[PDB]
Amino acid sequence: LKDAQEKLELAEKKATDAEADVASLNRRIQLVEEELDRAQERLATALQKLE
Amino acid sequence: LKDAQEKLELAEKKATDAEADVASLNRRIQLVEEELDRAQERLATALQKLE
Repeated sequence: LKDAQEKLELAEKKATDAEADVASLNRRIQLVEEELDRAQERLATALQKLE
Repeated sequence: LKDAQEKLELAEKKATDAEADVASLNRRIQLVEEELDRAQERLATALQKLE
């Protein structure tokens, strides 16, 4: 049980770290997605101006 | 020991799944950043042609 508890602590710390990484990376994903959406809207407007 | 090992198993599974999610989100970040860069380049070229 002692070794199992120590491994539990290590695993939960690592999982929490990876969950924070998930939160940060998903925030980056959404922000870059919004920037890409703005870029493609600008591209559509540019093609309209070309026409 | 049964409870301790069950907790170990659940924590390890959660940490492994979180690591996989982190890797997937990071590769998603790089993919979306590449797409964003291409969109920005297209925007610049289109604006120049428009002018």
